[PDB]
Amino acid sequence: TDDESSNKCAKTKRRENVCRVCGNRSGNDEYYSECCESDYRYHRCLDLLRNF
Repeated sequence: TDDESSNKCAKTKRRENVCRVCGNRSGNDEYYSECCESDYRYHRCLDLLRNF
């Protein structure tokens, strides 16, 4: 059993998808890692995925 201390993207599938989709939507391979960052960014990425 792992914790968020490892990777929030591994704590849930949606989290991993939000990061992958975020990079594609914005068109930046870097954005992918952004979502994996503190929730501060994770929530910011969801804004774009709002129109999923």
